[PDB]
Amino acid sequence: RLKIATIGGGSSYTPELVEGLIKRYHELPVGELWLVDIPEGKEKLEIVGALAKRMVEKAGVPIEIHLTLDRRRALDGADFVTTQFRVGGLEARAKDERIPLKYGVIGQETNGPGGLFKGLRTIPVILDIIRDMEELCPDAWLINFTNPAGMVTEAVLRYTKQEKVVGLCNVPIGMRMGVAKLLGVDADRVHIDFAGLNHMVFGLHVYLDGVEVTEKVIDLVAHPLGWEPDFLKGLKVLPCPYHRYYFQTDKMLAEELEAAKTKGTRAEVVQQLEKELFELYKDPRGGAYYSDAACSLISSIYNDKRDIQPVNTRNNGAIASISAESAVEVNCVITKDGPKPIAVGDLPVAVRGLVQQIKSFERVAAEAAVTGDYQTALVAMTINPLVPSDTIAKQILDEMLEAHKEYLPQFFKQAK
Repeated sequence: RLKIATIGGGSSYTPELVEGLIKRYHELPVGELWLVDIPEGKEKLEIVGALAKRMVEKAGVPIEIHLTLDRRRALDGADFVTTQFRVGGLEARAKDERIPLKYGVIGQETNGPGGLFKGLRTIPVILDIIRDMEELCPDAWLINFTNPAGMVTEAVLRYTKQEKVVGLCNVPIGMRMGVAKLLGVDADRVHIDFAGLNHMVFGLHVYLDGVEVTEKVIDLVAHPLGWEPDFLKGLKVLPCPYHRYYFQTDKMLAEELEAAKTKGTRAEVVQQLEKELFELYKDPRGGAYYSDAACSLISSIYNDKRDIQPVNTRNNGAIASISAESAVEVNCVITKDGPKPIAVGDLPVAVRGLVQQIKSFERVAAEAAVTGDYQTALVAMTINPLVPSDTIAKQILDEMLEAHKEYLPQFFKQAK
């Protein structure tokens, strides 16, 4: 029987996870689910932890929900470890989204400066969790939701001996559901060869009942978002929503500026929503299907299903332009020995440059996250496609370094 530790127990999406485990309990004999968090979020943990208890006993499914702020207890003998935490909270995210806007640069949680700083905040903690796992549970799988999930995965591959790693993304499922709605068909009739990186993923080929309908779908997509039809038809593959930061950069910067000055940035909007939702969890959607994909992956691993899922894993040559050591997001066969990537060959020339830039970014950013080397951080910032110059790169870097002092132990060793 299985013990599953979830770091970031105090999260809004926690019910989605337990719901997932409830759905799959016949397949997944989860004996105990340990929900762990830190002192500064134990109200959120006890609120969602309690709903989780109602849900499982109401559904008559015998997972023991354990709540703790001591993750060594949760990790002790775990079979799977999931990460769904936010370092610095939504207030740290708000700084990521606001600071770069001043400079006329994209401010977003996983793209641009803010994705750099999210990585810098997150991976030190992931490196810590791995230190604990290489002892309390050296056999366990690390299943990472926590963002920049591609950069996170990269660091674990390069700076760690944890070969049992997978990164989840929710974009591929959104795209499958999108193309299906467009085609006016149930999603189980749609398959997509996904390839690229996390939040940097293309639909190279779309199939309907196993027969290729890519061109057909591309005609639909531009004609019923907001792609130039001839660009999309010229491209011959399906971009994900995150490609708008790179191919529609002016549009995304305008949205951000607008949001910042009206509704609030995404983190400020997410904050309002999160507050009026813990209040819902007090006594007896859209946003993310993350834990759905996590549950599918865990179940497939545990059961050796060998069904196909898009996940983040070690390339091992599935994409020729990407190092064998690096993380890619591709369709994989999910075995009990882990995800087995399906050969892609390489990305089309058209998009191969963009993915190589992001990879370059991911690799230099992940290095800076582990070393805390300032010059290295400045290079990461400067080479990012969304940063105009070295001058601006330094300005943002120095302001954000200072803004996130408390959450940057590799850069600031200080006070607690």
